[PDB]
This record gives sequence, structure tokens and C-alpha cells, in this order.
Amino acid sequence: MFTNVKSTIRRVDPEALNGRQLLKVVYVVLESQYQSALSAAVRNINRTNSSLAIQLTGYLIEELRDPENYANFKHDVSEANLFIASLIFIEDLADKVVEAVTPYRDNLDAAIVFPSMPQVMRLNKMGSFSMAQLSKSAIAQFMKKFQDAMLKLLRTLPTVLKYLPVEKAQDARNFMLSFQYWLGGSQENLENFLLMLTDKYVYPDLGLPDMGIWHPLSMQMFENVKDYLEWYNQRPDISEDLKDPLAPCIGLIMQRTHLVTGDDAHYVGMVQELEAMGARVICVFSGGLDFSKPVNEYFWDEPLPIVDAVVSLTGFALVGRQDHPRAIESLKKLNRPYMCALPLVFQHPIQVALQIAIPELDGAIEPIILIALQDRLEAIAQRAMKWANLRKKPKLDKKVAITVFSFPPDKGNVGTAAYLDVFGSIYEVMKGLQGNGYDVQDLPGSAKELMEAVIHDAQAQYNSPELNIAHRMSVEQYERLTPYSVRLEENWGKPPGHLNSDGQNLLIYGKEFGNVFIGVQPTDPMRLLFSRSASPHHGFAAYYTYLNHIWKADAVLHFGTHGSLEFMPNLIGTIPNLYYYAANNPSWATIAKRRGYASTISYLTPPAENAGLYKGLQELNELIGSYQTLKDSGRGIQIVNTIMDQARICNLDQDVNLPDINAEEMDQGQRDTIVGSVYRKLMEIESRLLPCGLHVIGQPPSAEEAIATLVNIASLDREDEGIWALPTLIAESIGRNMEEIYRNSDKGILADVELLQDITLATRAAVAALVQEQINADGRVSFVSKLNFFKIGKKAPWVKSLCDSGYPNVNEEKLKPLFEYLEFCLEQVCADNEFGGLLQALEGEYVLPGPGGDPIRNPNVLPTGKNIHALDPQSIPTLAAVQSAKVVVDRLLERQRAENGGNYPETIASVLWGTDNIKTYGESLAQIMWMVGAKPVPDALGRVNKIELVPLEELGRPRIDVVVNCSGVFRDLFINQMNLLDQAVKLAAEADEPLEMNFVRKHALEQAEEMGIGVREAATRIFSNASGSYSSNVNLAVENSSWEDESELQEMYLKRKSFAFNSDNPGMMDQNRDMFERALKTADATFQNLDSSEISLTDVSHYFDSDPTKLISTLRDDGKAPAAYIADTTTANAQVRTLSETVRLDARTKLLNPKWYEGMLSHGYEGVRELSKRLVNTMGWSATAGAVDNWVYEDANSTFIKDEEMCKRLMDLNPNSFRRMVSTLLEVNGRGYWETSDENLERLQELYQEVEDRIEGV
Repeated sequence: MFTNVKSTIRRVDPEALNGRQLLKVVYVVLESQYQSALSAAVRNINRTNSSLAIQLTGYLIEELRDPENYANFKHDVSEANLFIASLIFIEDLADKVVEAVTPYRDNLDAAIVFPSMPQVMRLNKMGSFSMAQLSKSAIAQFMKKFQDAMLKLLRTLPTVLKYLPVEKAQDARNFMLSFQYWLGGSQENLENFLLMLTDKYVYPDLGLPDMGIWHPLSMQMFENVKDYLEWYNQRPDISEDLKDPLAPCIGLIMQRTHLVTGDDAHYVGMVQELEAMGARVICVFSGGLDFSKPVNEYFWDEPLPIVDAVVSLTGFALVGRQDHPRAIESLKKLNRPYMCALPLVFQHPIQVALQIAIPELDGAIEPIILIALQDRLEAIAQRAMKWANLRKKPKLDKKVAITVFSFPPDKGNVGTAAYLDVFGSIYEVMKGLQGNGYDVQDLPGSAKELMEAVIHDAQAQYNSPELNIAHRMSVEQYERLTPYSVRLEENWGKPPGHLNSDGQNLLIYGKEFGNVFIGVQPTDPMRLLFSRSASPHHGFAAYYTYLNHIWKADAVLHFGTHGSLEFMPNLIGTIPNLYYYAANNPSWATIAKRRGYASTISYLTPPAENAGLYKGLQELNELIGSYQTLKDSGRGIQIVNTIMDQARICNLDQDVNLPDINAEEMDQGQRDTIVGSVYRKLMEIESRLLPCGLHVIGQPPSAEEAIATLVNIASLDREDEGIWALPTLIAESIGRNMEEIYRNSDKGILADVELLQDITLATRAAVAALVQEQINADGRVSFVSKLNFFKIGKKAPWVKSLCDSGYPNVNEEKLKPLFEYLEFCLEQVCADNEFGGLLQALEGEYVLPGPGGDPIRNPNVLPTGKNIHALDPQSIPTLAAVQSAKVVVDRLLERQRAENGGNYPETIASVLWGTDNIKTYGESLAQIMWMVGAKPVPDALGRVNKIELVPLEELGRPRIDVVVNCSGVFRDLFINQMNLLDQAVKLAAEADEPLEMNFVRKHALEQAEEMGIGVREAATRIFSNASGSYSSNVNLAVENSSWEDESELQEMYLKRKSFAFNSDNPGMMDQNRDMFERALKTADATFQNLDSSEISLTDVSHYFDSDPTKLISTLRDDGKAPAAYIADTTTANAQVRTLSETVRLDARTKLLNPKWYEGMLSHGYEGVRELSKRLVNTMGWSATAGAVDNWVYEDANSTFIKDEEMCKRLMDLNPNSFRRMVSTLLEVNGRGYWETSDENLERLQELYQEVEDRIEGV
């Protein structure tokens, strides 16, 4: 009394309730300090707060003995919103308090009991959270047995959050906050305590530092690191291991909002998990959108990073308009692994797609692949820790697993156009690692010797090829270290199964070379299955079990040669998952990043050469050469017959109209045109720029090897760099337009076919002159393009070349910035960063991010060795892409009309890929918008999120109906654009326009009647796979020859690609095969966009897998197969070729091109793999389209089988890939796609039997 101020008042009421809501609070307590603090808080809210007033009644527990006080207590409890109890340790009264409150536990918005006897504690209720949902017994028995007790229970609550759902966790966090306020005991602590409980559990429908450091267990935010670390080390609740500066430290980035809000549950649990694993945590926040500020201020201290890795939990970019250049600058200075987890993960398909894109431009790694927090929190924590372990662990101790897919290469699996010498690359990597201070033992003498170590007798010289066995896993070891193994059993029986098995154990295939391990994963018809839970075989798990738990890899390196786990509907583990992915493949790289926890260092594809002319095609060019001389002679007639006879022998009659009319019977005009047509088709072949070989990682191209790439870079207008194509500038100089020269060349007007070839040669010469000068300056000058040649009365060597080519008066002001750009590109093509990129990932550093794409169309794809990203899926299509889409559509329709009575088609069936739409900023996507006469509409910021019909006035022709077959990859990246596409089709169907100007409405009306639905539901045209599915599986079927008739292929297409996107209900993608078949039934044409010359029709299986050409012929009433087109925008001269034209162009520039196949076979074993790929993909095209001329299979047999020298070379080089070549030819004959001599078939059936023996035994 004399030493502690007690109060006589037990009850506080507002003096005037006014308009305000009344909160009723009852308290039972022992401390007169907590009584008086609570009263003063209630008093202060009443006198100020203008929408809330509080009533407070309580008794010091001793007073509840009186029946006078207890009867009032019960009544007050009955009417009360909030019950509060603290330090209740009396048998008799505790029970009275339980009896009083127990009835109203439903009533009470919340009941908060602080350290008391266990009976009272069980009253605790705050939404979902009670004492039932705890480390329950841990505190329950300690509670039975001060300032300590309050702290013990407070330190527990963060540990509990992970085992709860997010809603039930935040209730637990609200309890924890309310406990922190109480221990505080300040009048403003207890004010906020009441205003918090009132705002979240009583009246939710009422009111309510720029950056710094936060910890759940600190009441105040830290404005500097010293203060924070000072506090961290004074923490008694943590091990000494955390305070040690050598401890792993992990930086978290979050938004202030969530701290201000108190909606921070998942952040608390993230902090708790990392600290539970012995990681020191620095959580930074910002009210702004520039998070580079807290990063630059709080993750440093001459100054050094004090963070081992960073996990962003904001869902945003680092900076911001969003600023990726400054974000990258900040993340590169720091030089640590930058990880990202969207808020959406904790807290629908359009949202995750729009958001996950943005951190990827910052070089984010995604420890969450796309019920309690535990699995997500453990995932981020473990994966963040293993990135730090890479940082800490010394080089000589670090273990690096390198995994290889499909060796020996037999079943296509699902090969990308990787253009990789896999063992060439591993060997270089391994040398790099040894020569850098990693512990590599027994490094082989060459790549061949390395392949030999891993695959015994790969070439079947002395024994059958036999994969090396690095370990034999017993069932005992598998089942113990593979807890999820039991789940696999459904599809593969008990371990070990029939794959990677010796019957007793599971086989891990690979070879240890010290701290580097080369492991191969080469992949049940001996077991009858009944379900749809497609799981990986025991062997496939066993491999990942070995790497993670037995050999204990610190990191794993993959190659993007095949689609493994990322395309299947946490076998990876927690260790860093590194990928060498081709720069030219951002879409698959994106899938790996999102489905595979991939960090994706980019590599360059072999420097492309012009495909050139050979044998018959070269003879034809020589004849055409003489034509101008033999005209001036006067004998310019009999040559045109020789030219036509040779064209016909080259099978170019299928590509140019070659009538059976002797040259005598033509005029000079329509003889020139015959020649001109043939010429531009040979120049199409000659000039096709493509890789003729494989890349070895860390082996870049010579300045000379780069000229052909530099030529095609020089041959595009670039508005965004203020530079024109060299061809453009050459034409302008002779008062011409390249658009006209290209169009007159497509017609075959010889003068312009020659002028095009002349401008090409001048362009090739001028770029070659820049490279030579750069070479024979040999470092002496910075940039030969910046040199001031006018000042010494000289012409630049490329202005000279132009003059010698016959083109003076080329605008030299416009040549200056162009040739400055070309030299900068040459530097990036020739840069050597790929292996450096890997060293940085393994040193636990930040790999520079950059754009995947086409290096020719977007040179920013260079240099390689970066962590490649797609792009913001709201940044496409651009105005340039929309404008460029109209030209291709006008050209497609022009050609469909010309070959069908002058009549527009009513429906075009099109495929949409992510890859080409990344590379072109939405060209093929904008082609489909323009078909129905829609345009994308970008908002002020420049996000394409809206779409509108264009008037028929603007369209110049009827709206064409469309069936849009979106790849699973397109859906995963660009579902936002599928949403726009569906909107546009349905606007079209609804448009008050005549049916003959609007084929979308025409079909929809007819279909609405037939099906008994509205015009809008009937105009369903946008399809893909079911969620988390990919391809029609027609690729698998062709690659495994596991099909009898074409109808099997057609069926699985109709089963798998009939999932309809709906803009009116996007979260639903319901199968709708009825609508699918009805739309396809109306299709007059099929259409795809060529990604690139290196990812063309024969280079991959994905194009034929999605081809509906024959399927349509089945579905139509007339049975009429549709015209099939392939757009090619890869050069400034966009062609819309037929499918058959493109397949021929491929066969002539690749499979049957000696430059191509000699180029590939110069790498040996892996060369043969490239040859069989094209033959197999060519077969697919026979099965889906029958677009393969018989001569392609004849010439293939002629070149590789009938030539006995080549035939022996291939079978010795690579028996597995050769058996595949021999299989394919027999199959295409056996299925009616290839007619050939009985001799030819006997030679094959014998060779098949030969190599069968080499690979299998006899």
C-alpha cells in the first residue's frame, strides 16, 4: 500500500457512449500494476477514440471468494466480448473462474489467459487458436510449476506456427503479439492490445520508419545493423552458435505493411525455421518499392556483405516502372544467391503467372515449385541454408554431381535442340574445376576416355555398351533413405523393379572422379497398371537418393538436353540445382526455374554457318550462273531447259511451278521468271543460317566463326537502337526499298532475285571487313568502328568494301552507329563466360541474369553464362510485333486464296508456343488477334492487359475464325494472353456484322443452335492441355513406335488438347472435346510459327506433336485435309511457306546437307545422335501430316545406308543412334510412308540385325 499504489475502483465506464460501439472487457489478475495500467488504457481510449468506447470490470482474484463479487463476475463474463486472466495460482478460485467462463467460450470474441494454473490456461481462445493447438505439455507442466514463465511461453509460439494453416497460424501470431503487449505493460502497450483484439475479433468494420530491420522477438524496429546485432547477441533464448560471425546468416526482404498490419505470421515462422537450423537472420523491410535501399544499407557493414544468401518474400521486383538494371547492380555488388517466394504461396493461375515473371528478371531462384506452412517454410529454409553451405564449405571439400540424361541415346525421350557435346562439355567443366582448386581425382586423358569411363565400350568395338555401376543400393538402403518410395509402388511393384536393377539391388549408373561425380539417368511392360498417377520408377528415385543422402553432393549440374521432373505432374532435394540451358530456349529454362528449382547458366549454340549448295543443287546454281552470258551470246533458250531438267532432278518442281513447256515455246519475260523462281529458292537454301555441329561449354567462336551471325544481325532494322539494316541502307543508296526487292524476289522477277543476291554479297563483304579490321588491330585500338578514318583522309574498310561491291553513296552517318553496334555484338558473341558462370554459382555468388531468346533478333541474349529469363507476360505484344503480325497474316491469307479459288478460309487452326513469342515479343500471338480483327490495348504504364475489335474498315477483309492450340508451356507463361485471345474471339462472335464479313459469328451461331447454347459459349476456340500437363503425347508415341494406326495418335490429341480456356471463368479449364471437334471440323488451314532455323521442324518433336493436319481430315464431313502453312519471320524477309516446303527446306539444309551432317559427325558419338533426331522427327511429320516427300527417305538411305563407307562409319561411331536410324527407315516403309526397292529393305533388315547383336548380344 505504502510502496505499491493500489486502486479502490474495479470498474471503468465511458462517461458518454455517444455514437460509438461498446467493447465489454472482464479481467482477473493479481498485480495491481496490471489492474491500474489496463484502467488507464481503457480511460484513454474512452476520452479520445471517436468510434470505440470500452467498459472494464475486474476483480483481484482474492476478491472472487465473496459471493457478492462472484455473481457480478458471472454476469459481466456473460455480457463480455474479451476475458483476460493472469497469475492465477489458487485451486478453489481457478475452478470458479473456469465454471464462470466455460459456458461463454463460444460467446467470447477472445479469452486471453496469461501464465496461470493449467485449468485457467485451457480457457485461452483467439479465433481458431487455443491451448489444444500447440510444445503444449512443454509449457503446461512448467506453468503448473515469474518474468521467466512469460518469456518461455512467448519464445515457444513462433515454433508452433509451422504446424498450423495460415489462418490458424495468424491467430497464434495475434496471441503472441497480445502476449508481447502484456509483458510490455505500458499504458500504450495495453491500449494497442485492446485496439488490436477489437479490430480482428470484435468490430472488423472500423478504423485502422521508412525502412529498417525487424525481428518478431524485438518490440522496436532497428534503424541500423550495429543496434540490431548488439540486440541479437544479448538474446539469451538462442545458441552461442548463432552469435558467432562464422554462422550462416540469411537476409529476408518483406513489406512494412505486413509488420504494421501484424499480418506477419508466415514471416515469424520463416525467421524461426532459419534460427532453428542455426542461421542468423536479418529481416529488412521498406514502405517504398526500392528494396535496394535496405539491401545496400543492412546486408553490409572496406565494407563487406554480412549475408550468405537472400530470400525475398515481397512478391515484387527489388526496385519499383520497375528498374532491373539498378536491382542487378545492387545484387551483383552483394554477390549472393537471390531467392524468391511469392506471398501467394502462403496466403489465381493468371496471378502467379504475372507475378513469378518479375523476380526472374532480378535473377531470382525459386525454392517453391509451382495443410500447414511446414512444407513451404522447411523448403525455403533448407534450400537457403544449402546455398550458404556452398558459400562456407571450402573448395577441396565441395562435392559436385553432374547428371546426364538419355545415354546411350535410344528412345528420343523428349530431346530439345540443345546442340551440346555433353561429354565434350563435362570434360571441359571437370578440367576447369581441377585447375581451379576442386578435388578431381583420375581426370581422364580426353572426353572420349571420360565417355569410356561412364559407358563401357560405347562404340561396341569389343563388347556390348554397358553403363558403369557407381553403387548398388539394397532395398534396405533405398526404403530407409527414400521415405516417399512406398508412394511409387502403385506403378512399379516393390523395389527394386525392372529398371536400373540387377534383381537384388537398384543400380546407380555413373563414375566417381574424387569430389566430382558423373551420373547418368538413362530413363513397366512386365507389370499390368490401372491408374493415372504417373510416378517415376524406383531406379530414377534411387539416383537422386544416392546424390542427396549417400554420396552427399553439395550441388548438382544438369544439361537442358531433356525435360525430366519439371514436366511431370521434391525428388530434387534441397541442394543447389544448376542447369546449363541453351540461351535460345528461355521457355524450357523458365519451366525448370518454376517446376525444378533451377539456377540456369546460359550457353551459346554452335556459331551458325550458311547451309550452302552441294551436288545437284550446286550444278543447278552453275547453270543459272551461265544464263546471263548465254543470253548475251544469243543462245539463251536451251539453258532454260537444262535449268528446268536439273530443278526437276533436285525435286524443286515441288517448290516452283515448272510446267512441261519447252523454253522455245515461252517468251523472254516468262523464261527469266522460270530461272528467277528457281534461283531465289536455291538462295533460300544456300543462305539458310544454322548450326552445323555441337557446342562444348566454355569454347566460344573465333571472330571469323562469328561473321555469318554478324551478317544476319546487320540485316534487321532496329528502331530501339536508332540503326537500320545494312541491306536497307544499300537499297536506299540506289533509290530502292528492301520490302519491294523482297516481294518482287518472292514472285521471281530475275532482275530483283539477282539484286537481292547482289545486296546480300555486299552485306557479307562489309561485315567480313569489320571483323578483319577488328582482328588485325589485335587489341591496339578500343573499337575500330569508333576510329576517325575521315581525319586521315581514309575510308573505313567496310565503306571501301561497299564501294568495291558497287554501292558508293551509302549514308555514312547511318553506317556509323550500325557498325559501332556490330562490333559490340561481335565482342558478346566471342565472350567466354559460360564456365565462369558455373564457378560463381558454386562459390555461392549471384550469377548475372539476362534474356533468353534469339541472339540474331535480340543480341542482348549475348553474352552467354547468365541466368536466363523469359519476359513480363504483360509486355507483349509490342507495337512492332502487332505491325509485323499483319504482314504474315495478309501473306498467309493471300496464299490460301491463291491456292483455293480466290476464297478466304473460314477457320485457321494455329499452335501457340511460348518460345517464339518470347523471341519476337508476341508476333505469332498477335497474328491470331489480327485473324479475328482484334488489337491488344496497353494501359498508361504499358502493360498489355486489355483487347478490342478493330472495325471491318480497318481489317480490309472478313474476320477469320480460329482454333488456337496453346502448348502447356504457353499456358504456364502466357495464360494472361490466352485470356485476351478468348475475349477477342467472343467479341467477334457477338459483333453486329454480316456473317460473310465475320466467320467467327457465322460458325458460333450455327454451333449455338446445334449444341443448344449461346453465341458466346459456342465461340470457345482457345484450348491447351489440362493444368500441369504437356504435349499430346504424340511425340512419345512416335519416339517409342508404340502405335498401330494414325487414329491412336489422333485420339490422344483429342483426349489431351481439348481443355477450353474461359475468360468469363478463368480458374476453370474444363475438358470440352465436343466443342474442340466442332471447331477443328471447320478448319481450312493449319499454321505454326518457326521458332528459329536451329529449332526448325526436324530439330525437335514438339511441332509434329501439336500438328492437327491429318486429325482435321478425319473430323471433317468432306474428309478434306487442310492446307498446312509454317510462318518464318527469322529474317527481315518473312516467308509463309507450306508445311511440305518447310520440311523440304529442313531436309536440304540439315539431314541431307553434307556441311550439316559432316559438321555433326566431326564430334563422333554424339554426332550420330543429331542425325537420327531429324530422321525420327521427319517420321513424325509423315504420321501427323504426311508432309514428307518420298525422296527425303530415299536420299537418306542413299547417303547413310547405301554408301557402305558412311554406313560402317555411323555403326562404329554410335551403334545405338545408328540402330535408331535403321529402325526409322524400316518403320516409315512398314507404315506406308516410304516406297523403296526390296534390295534397300534387305540391306536395312540385315544392318538392323548386325547392330542389334552389337548392343544386345546373340
